[PDB]
Amino acid sequence: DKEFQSVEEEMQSTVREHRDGGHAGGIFNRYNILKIQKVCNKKLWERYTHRRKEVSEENHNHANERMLFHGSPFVNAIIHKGFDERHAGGMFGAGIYFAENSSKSNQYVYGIGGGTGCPVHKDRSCYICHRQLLFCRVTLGKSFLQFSAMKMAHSPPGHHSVTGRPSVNGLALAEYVIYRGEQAYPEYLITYQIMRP
Ligand SMILES: Nc1ccc2oc(=O)ccc2c1I
Ligand SMILES: [Zn+2]
Repeated sequence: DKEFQSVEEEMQSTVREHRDGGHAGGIFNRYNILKIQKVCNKKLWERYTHRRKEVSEENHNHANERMLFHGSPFVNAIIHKGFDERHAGGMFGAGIYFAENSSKSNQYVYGIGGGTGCPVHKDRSCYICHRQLLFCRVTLGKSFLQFSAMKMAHSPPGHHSVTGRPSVNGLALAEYVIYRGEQAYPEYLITYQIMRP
């Protein structure tokens, strides 16, 4: 399957060396991809496409959709109930955060800063336990570009998302923030392990 090889390639090629030396997400240069499942939730898909059409109409007939990663200990709840801003602290406030680098999303799979790592071994660098990440369709619409912390409750006026851009004093890598759960669809569920270098 070419569609699934495309997802594996995005997962592998977007890995970066992290500033925390692997503290949050573990030490690795690549993953062992175990499974890639396409999520088919009709109710969530229509909530997503309905919002996407509204955003496109408010953004010069352009949804500004991107495929982005999301790491969370609550992936199962997300694939069933969708993203939920009511469950959203954060550099850009009360939003739902996505990354274009899979290894950045991997830092959130076991909690903020990697939490205490895997449930079985309490290891943020566990090579044994299988992890899950989502590869999502995200509607950014008119995205507000920001470099420094800007604690928002909602998108800035006239905007549909916030894009955090890398800066000397700030972010190492980009991040994308939405403030309405219906602006993302959890399209692929990736089951994987981080691999020992
Ligand atoms: N602050 C922040 C930045 C990036 C993130 O990427 C994810 O995948 C999930 C959560 C997340 C968070 I909270
Ligand atoms: Zn483990």
